[PDB]
Amino acid sequence: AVSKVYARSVYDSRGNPTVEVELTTEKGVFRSIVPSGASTGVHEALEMRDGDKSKWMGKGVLHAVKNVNDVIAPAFVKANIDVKDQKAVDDFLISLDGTANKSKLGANAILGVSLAASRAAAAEKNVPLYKHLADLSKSKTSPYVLPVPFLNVLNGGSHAGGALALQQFMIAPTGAKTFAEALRIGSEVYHNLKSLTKKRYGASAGNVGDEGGVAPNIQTAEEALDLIVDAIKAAGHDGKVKIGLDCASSEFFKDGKYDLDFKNPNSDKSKWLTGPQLADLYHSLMKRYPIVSIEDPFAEDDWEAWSHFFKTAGIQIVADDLTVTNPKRIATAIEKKAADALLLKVNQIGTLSESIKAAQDSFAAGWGVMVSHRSGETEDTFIADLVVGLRTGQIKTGAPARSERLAKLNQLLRIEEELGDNAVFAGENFHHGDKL
Amino acid sequence: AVSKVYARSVYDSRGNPTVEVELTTEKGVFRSIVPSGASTGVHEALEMRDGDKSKWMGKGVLHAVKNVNDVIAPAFVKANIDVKDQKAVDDFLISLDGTANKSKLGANAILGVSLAASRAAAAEKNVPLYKHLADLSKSKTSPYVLPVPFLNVLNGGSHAGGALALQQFMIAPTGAKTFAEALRIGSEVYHNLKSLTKKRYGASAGNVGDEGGVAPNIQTAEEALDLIVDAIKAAGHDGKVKIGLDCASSEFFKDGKYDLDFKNPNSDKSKWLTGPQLADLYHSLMKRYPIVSIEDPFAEDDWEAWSHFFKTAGIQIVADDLTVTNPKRIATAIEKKAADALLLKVNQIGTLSESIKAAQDSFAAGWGVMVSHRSGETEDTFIADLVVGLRTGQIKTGAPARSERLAKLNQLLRIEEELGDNAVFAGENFHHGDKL
Ligand SMILES: O=C(O)[C@@H](CO)OP(=O)(O)O
Ligand SMILES: O=C(O)[C@@H](CO)OP(=O)(O)O
Ligand SMILES: [Mg+2]
Ligand SMILES: [Mg+2]
Ligand SMILES: [Mg+2]
Ligand SMILES: [Mg+2]
Repeated sequence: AVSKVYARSVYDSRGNPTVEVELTTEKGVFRSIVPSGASTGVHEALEMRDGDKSKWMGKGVLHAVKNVNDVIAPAFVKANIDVKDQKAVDDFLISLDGTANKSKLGANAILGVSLAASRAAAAEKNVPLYKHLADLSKSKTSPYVLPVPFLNVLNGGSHAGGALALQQFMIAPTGAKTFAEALRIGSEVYHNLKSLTKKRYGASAGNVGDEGGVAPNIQTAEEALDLIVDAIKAAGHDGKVKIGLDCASSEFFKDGKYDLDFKNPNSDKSKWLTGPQLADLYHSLMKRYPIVSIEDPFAEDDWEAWSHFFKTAGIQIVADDLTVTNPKRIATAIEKKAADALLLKVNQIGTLSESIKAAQDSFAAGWGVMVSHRSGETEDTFIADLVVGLRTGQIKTGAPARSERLAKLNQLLRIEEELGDNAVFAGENFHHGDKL
Repeated sequence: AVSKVYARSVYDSRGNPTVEVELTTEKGVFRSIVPSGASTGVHEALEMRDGDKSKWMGKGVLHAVKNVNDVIAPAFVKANIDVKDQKAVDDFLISLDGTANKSKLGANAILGVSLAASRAAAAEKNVPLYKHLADLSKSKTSPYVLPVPFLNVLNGGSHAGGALALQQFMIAPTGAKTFAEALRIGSEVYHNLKSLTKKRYGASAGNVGDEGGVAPNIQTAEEALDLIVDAIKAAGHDGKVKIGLDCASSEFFKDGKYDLDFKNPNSDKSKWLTGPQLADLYHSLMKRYPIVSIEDPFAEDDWEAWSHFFKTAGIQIVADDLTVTNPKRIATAIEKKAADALLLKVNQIGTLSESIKAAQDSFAAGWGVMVSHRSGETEDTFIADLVVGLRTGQIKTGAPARSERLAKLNQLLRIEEELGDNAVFAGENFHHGDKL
């Protein structure tokens, strides 16, 4: 029985406050922390910030925390809910808020309780979190499937001072035999990339972005990709490492056009591209580099652009801001055949149950699911257990630098170790890891 | 009773492997992770690395993990040691190794078992870790003392481009009334710093160093310090935030002299400063800026330079590489009146008992003790409980960015909250927090 529900302010990996929730039962105290994105999609569930410019640059979460302590906590405890029944837990939370976007209590108030409940439930059942998550999602556990880690080793877009528009350049060791090996390989490619970057761009370029990747002043995608390929070869893993991209195109989408030089105040408007034109650029890159995944190639509401490109894409097209882990928007993407992979961000929707449903609907539509961190992470490792529980075969949780990233990767190592021969590595079958 | 001792490889904040130990007792599984420094003091206990350049850039810890699983584990379990008796635990580990620098098993094999044992002991006693650590160190617990955080918000030296020789530039909110306020204030100065750095040096500089601070191409100490002061003022905390430095002078010490431009191959040997001259430079910075602490102003064995400077230092002088958390070296520093504060790094010596002894000897000599993280950290939060348990009043665990840093800071928030009026914030008394 849930005897107590408490919330407090803690700091995320960017030094901004976020919500941490603790749920107490006869099994002990279970803690979950809420992550936070930077450029959140317009359709994401509301992250409640205080807006007090005199405190935390106006990013305090005192209101969200109060909503947990003064509203959710009392009601939840008196309700005597069964933490094992995650749907009941979340229906209770969703009803308490009573808004379509969780704007009343705040998604960052609700999620912490939703996640903590699942941890308390795993303990009551006497099974590791990932196993409980497999039960909640009715996922096959014979055997379990470890995910291919997509490591964001190089930053561009608003995450770099160059002209490079594309935001994330990830590496994916799909050729690895195990997750442990994939992680080692990723670390080696990352370190080789870092040394090469420092040598060609200077020590400063060695500094890392929010997610741990380097962010040198790069001008074109070709330059970035060539650097990554050089790192893969220098590390001695050519043939075992593929590339993933997150264009975050919504950030350079203006007047229904795409400005690949948006970081330039005097960008030549006559060089802005239409949906089909930008798509052609992606095809050129896809033909020259081992790119096996492209996220948010087009704006979050430019459905036509997505559908057009998908017709001849040929590789995994991941939807992030387009779907915001929302089943309703996912249904639209499936009907319009806009993509074939969901970037799963639990805090974009607000509850574990809704996130699981988003994943199930995706898998049912033949889509893949890449569980994802947020640019603003914490020491919380829930998504490590979640990606395993969901048997997706693919996760995006940072470069192999900064512990808000390594914490998840390390947790995956422990899960792998614990499962032994009862688990397999998605490898090249990452797209349909759930079907392995 | 300890039934199992196990070690595995996990990744630190830099993406390099490190040792993670788990001790199993009737109370559960207790996990501790070993941190790792970059330019480790020549006198530090030996960190055992595999040296296989084809694996993890030669930084593998397979040998260390094996020493734990194949050597320490069997003998430790058979010994049936009482985890509450930290001395017995460490005397056993030290004896099993048999070397003065822990080079047989590796300090990174021993420390994990040493720390995990303390966690298991606290659980057995059914008390918070910091409480058990207070008991082991015979520290006062009425009331407890929360530390002033020394946040390394800007990097220099080998940790950045430009000619800036000094390595760490930290802010310390001694003017705060609580630790929670200190952290908020610290986070605000940091964000103001990040924004200012990007505006003056560009996005690139905005990226972070290993410990979370910005690392722009700065040429002089005055340049860096002015930037920090501007951030403090822009944040509205002028007068409440002080500055701490870590010169890491050993990195630019050359046969008796110090080269403030060691990053330049054609450095003018005619401008290299002597101990006394370097001292005048510090005095200049001290009078101009609100600096209240200076770490490693001189080389790890340049004793006379320390003694000379200390005669008129007037502020806290911290020994790091000079003392390497080693009671024997601390005794020398005391006799030479070389400094008045110990930077405590548990992995510099290898065991909790020796670290506690180092702190005690320091306090007995009227020295302050600044518990410290390593540049290579993990999701481990042992030092948060340690600094509280030792009642030191000061900790250095990173800038308010990157979760291997926030993990500790967040843990301190939790401890402060839990203690309530049973704890006080060191504030301006950071130097002698143990005397509150
Ligand atoms: O765009 C994304 O996929 C995420 C993480 O890579 O970033 P944010 O959390 O800022 O939405
Ligand atoms: O010099 C220091 O005090 C530490 C942390 O600031 O760095 P390292 O862990 O590399 O010794
Ligand atoms: Mg976004
Ligand atoms: Mg995205
Ligand atoms: Mg050092
Ligand atoms: Mg130092």
